[PDB]
Amino acid sequence: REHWATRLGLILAMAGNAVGLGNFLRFPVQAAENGGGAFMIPYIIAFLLVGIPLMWIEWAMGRYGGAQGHGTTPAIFYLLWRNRFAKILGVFGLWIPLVVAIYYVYIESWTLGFAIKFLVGLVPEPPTDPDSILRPFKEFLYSYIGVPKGDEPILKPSLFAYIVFLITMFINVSILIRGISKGIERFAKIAMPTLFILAVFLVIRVFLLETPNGTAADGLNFLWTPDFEKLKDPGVWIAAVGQIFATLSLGFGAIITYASYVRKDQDIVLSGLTAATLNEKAEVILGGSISIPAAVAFFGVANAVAIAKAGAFNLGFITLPAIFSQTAGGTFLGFLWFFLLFFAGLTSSIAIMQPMIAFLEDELKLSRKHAVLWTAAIVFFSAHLVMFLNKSLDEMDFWAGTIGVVFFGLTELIIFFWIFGADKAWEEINRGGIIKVPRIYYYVMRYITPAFLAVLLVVWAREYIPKIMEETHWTVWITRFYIIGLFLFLTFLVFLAERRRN
Ligand SMILES: CCCCCCCCCCC
Ligand SMILES: CC(C)C[C@H](N)C(=O)O
Ligand code: NA
Ligand code: NA
Repeated sequence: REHWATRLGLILAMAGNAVGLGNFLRFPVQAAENGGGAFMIPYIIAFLLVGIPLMWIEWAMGRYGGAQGHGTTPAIFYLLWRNRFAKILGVFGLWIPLVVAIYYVYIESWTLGFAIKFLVGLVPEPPTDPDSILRPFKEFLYSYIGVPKGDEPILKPSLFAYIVFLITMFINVSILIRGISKGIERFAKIAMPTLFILAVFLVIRVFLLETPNGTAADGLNFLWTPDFEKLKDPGVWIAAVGQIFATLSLGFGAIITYASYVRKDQDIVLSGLTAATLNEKAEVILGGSISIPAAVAFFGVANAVAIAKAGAFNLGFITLPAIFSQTAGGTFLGFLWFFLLFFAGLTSSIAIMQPMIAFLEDELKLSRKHAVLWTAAIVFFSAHLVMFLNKSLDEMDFWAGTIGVVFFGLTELIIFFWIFGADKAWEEINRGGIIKVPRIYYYVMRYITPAFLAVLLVVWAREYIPKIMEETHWTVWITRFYIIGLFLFLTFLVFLAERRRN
C-alpha cells in the first residue's frame, strides 16, 4: 500500500482536505444568518461533541482498513462487521464524495475563472448607490454561470466557464495522478502555506476597511458577541452541526481514505487533532474575518446579514468583489480572494475524488492512472447535469452534502463503536498515539454523539418527508433519478469487486 512520506505532509494534506470553500464561503453565511455570536456557542459545542470524536473515529477506521489494503467504507465496514448490508451501507462512502465532487469541482472552477478574469482585469466597472455597485457584479456572475432572467430550469454557461471547468479537471487529475506522496502531499506542502499567507493578508487588508457606514471591527464584534436568545432555536444548532460536518469533511469518506495511507504504527490522535484545529483556525479566525467584516464595513450589520441571507454565492462572488472595486487596487485584491478560494477548493476536491480512485485501486485492482482517469471522466460527465440544470446543484448538495453526511456519520460511528465493539474501537483509536484521547470522549463517542445525530436525523426527516413528494420543478426529479443511478452503479461495482475476491 502507498503511504504518506512525512508526518508534516500528512498533516498539511488532511488540513487541505478540511480547509476549503466551506471556510470562506459557507461559514460566513451560516454565522451571519444565525446571529453571528449566537451561532458560535453551538458551533463550538458541535465541534467538541461531534467534530473531534468523528474525526478521530474516521482516522482510526481509515488506518485500520488501510493496514489490510482497503481505503474505502465498502470493504472497511465489512472488516468491522461481517455482512453484505455493511457493504451496501459502505456504498455511501463513495456515493457521497462522488456526488459532492460533481458540483464542488464546478464551484472551484468558478473561483478559478474569476481568479483569471480578475487578474487580467476583465471585470465590471462600477461608478454611491449600493444596488447599483452590486448590479454589474451580479450580471457578471449570472453571465458567467448562465443564470436565467426569471426562474427557468435551463442554465446557459459561457464557453469560458466550460473551458475553465475542463482546465480545473485537468489540474485535479494532474495532482491526483502522481499519487499520495508525490501528488497530494507535495501539492499540500505548497498550497497550504500559500493559502494561509493569502488568508492572513486578506484578513489584515479587510480589517483596515472603514467607512461612514461601518467598519470591519464592527463585523468582528457582531461575529464574536454572544447571544443567548438564539440558544432555544433548534435551527441554530442544526446549522452548527451541519457546518461542522461540512467543514471537517466528516461523513464524506474522505478522511477515512486519506487515513488508509497512514502506516499502521503511526499516530492518528495528535495528527487528527492538529488537522481539525488548523481547520477551525482557518474557519473562525480567517474565514470569519474577511467576508462579513467587509460587508458590515461597507453596508453595515443589518445589510450584511440581509446579503448573507440572500444566498451563499452572493456574498463571495458578488458582494465582496463589488466592495473591493471601491478600493484602490480592488481588482487585484479580488484576484487574491478568488485565488485563495481556488487553492482551498482544489485541496478539498482532490480529497473528495480520492475515495473513488482508491476504491478502483484496492477493490478492482486498477492502476492509479486508470483509476484517476476514469474517476475524472465520471465526475466530468456527471457535471453537465450541474452545469445546465438549475436547482440541480442544490439538490445534490442537499441529498449528499447535508443529509447523507450526517446519516453516514451516524452509520460509521454505530458500526465502529457499537457493533465492532467500544473497547476495541477505543484501543484502536489510541494505539500508536503520540497523545492519548481524554477518557471522557469514550463516553462521548458511545452515547452522546450517536444520540445527537439520531435526534437530528429524526427532526430532519420529520420536516422534509412531506416536502419531498410535493415539489414542482422537474430538474430536481432528473437530478434525484441520476444520483440514484449513480448509487446503483457504485453498488454494482462493489458487487463486481466482491465477485472478483471469490
Ligand atoms: C515547500 C515550501 C512552500 C512555500 C510556499 C510559499 C508561497 C508564498 C505565497 C505568497 C502569497
Ligand atoms: C466536502 C469537503 C471536502 C468540504 C471541505 N471540508 C470544506 O470545508 O470545504
Ligand atoms: Na473546512
Ligand atoms: Na481544501
